[PDB]
Amino acid sequence: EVQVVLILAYCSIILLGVIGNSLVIHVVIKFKSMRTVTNFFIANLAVADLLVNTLCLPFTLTYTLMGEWKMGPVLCHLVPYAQGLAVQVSTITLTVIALDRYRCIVYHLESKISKRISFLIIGLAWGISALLASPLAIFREYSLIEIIPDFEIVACTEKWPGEEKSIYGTVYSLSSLLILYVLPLGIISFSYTRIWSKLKNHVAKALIVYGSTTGNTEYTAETIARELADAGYEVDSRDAASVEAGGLFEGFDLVLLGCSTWGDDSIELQDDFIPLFDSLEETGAQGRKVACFGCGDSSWEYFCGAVDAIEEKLKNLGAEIVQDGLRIDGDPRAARDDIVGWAHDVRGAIDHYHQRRQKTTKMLVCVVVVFAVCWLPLHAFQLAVDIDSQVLDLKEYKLIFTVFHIIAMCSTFANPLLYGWMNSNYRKAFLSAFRCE
Ligand SMILES: CCN(CC)C(=O)[C@H](c1ccccc1)N1CCN(c2ccc(NC(=O)c3ccccc3-c3cccnc3)cc2F)CC1
Ligand SMILES: Cc1cc2nc3c(=O)[nH]c(=O)nc-3n(C[C@H](O)[C@H](O)[C@H](O)COP(=O)(O)O)c2cc1C
Repeated sequence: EVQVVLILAYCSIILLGVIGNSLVIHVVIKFKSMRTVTNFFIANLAVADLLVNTLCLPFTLTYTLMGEWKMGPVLCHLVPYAQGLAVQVSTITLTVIALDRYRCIVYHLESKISKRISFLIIGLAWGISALLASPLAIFREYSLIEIIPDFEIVACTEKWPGEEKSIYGTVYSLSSLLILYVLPLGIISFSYTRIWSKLKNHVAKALIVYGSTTGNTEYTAETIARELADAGYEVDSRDAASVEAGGLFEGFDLVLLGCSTWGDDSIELQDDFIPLFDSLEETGAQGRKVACFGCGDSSWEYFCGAVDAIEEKLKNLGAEIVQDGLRIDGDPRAARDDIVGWAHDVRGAIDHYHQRRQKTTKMLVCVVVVFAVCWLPLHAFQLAVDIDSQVLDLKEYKLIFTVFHIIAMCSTFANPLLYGWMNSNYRKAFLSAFRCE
């Protein structure tokens, strides 16, 4: 029985996709751990596929099983619009995800796009796509057709301006297939192809900038630097005395800033570091992974105060602090163990940002591949049987377009499963919501 095999094919999508896509909206909101720019697009994808599992797929089912459109004529226009609207916001949202990642990976940053521009791009996407899919809403027609003398039956189909003029309906079905399926899958493919080699054959680059008056922080910096070199980093030591602040951090995966503490009844930085601190906003620090060390003397009121001062400025500038600062007491040669320890801890933290990157990059690639393969049938169809215009095999054809349409609807419910399976901070977040309910 074909009607029942499509009964549960369409609703398990509805159910797998409402619960699935409701968890993604929820956890990105309830957990500040999860509020990132990438997850806001991921929740935007989720909100696009929720609009399809609850609005479209429910009324689609009943128009397929019964065969008669039993809802209003307003919905006959709106459900095809709400369906086209979703695939465009999805395609725009995935294309933004791929480019943003590519940009963070060349600038060696943890954010390029701000959390407040990301809301503005999410707006344009719904705005630009609500305009691009309005032909889907206007060129629908509500009227009667009787297959045989069944006394009530009404269908819902597309009607393009001419009585036999097919051209408006194909260029739309060719430009949109072009500008919104092979163009954005072209861009996405290009980005992840570059990103992938990048992530595979990169060497980490470290900048060490210290300020040192009698050589203690300088000795500490040489000691850090010998462990990061032994760890496969390409290390770059610069005395603060010899640099200028503009663009100083650009290109580096890791910046360590070392400074000794000075001053009289107040904290002062080491003297060569003052100009770098006064100009720290021109260095490229937002999104940059940093850490801080310094030499001090626990006799003083604020032991290694300069570290705190720098850590707070870097934090104000929106930099991503990666360890708590290292504060050496006395002669750093007598503290070599504490220093080499610290350096090993910084290295491990960088390995986790790098690993978190690879893991999330490969989940994002699975999402697009499961998107493009699932839309491949329907669009193959759409391209073929919109240059042909001869398909009266509708005992097969209508089934061909539905079973093709069911595949594409799997791109809705699939996304929460990939997150839970292939991303451990999602896995834990879903199970941390099903544990407070
Ligand atoms: C499934 C039930 N059935 C019959 C089996 C439907 O027809 C169901 C429907 C349900 C209830 C009432 C009326 C219609 N219809 C199912 C198809 N759909 C629809 C319409 C448009 C899009 N955008 C694209 O594909 C698309 C995506 C990216 C790039 C280009 C295109 C593109 C668009 C237009 C022409 N070229 C290419 C997707 C859609 F899914 C609207 C409702
Ligand atoms: C005048 C003066 C003020 C100092 N103030 C502090 C301080 O406030 N907090 C602190 O932890 N160490 C303080 N120190 C100790 C120095 O930070 C320490 O001697 C350090 O080793 C100098 O580092 P450097 O040789 O790399 O420049 C002060 C030292 C001097 C001479």
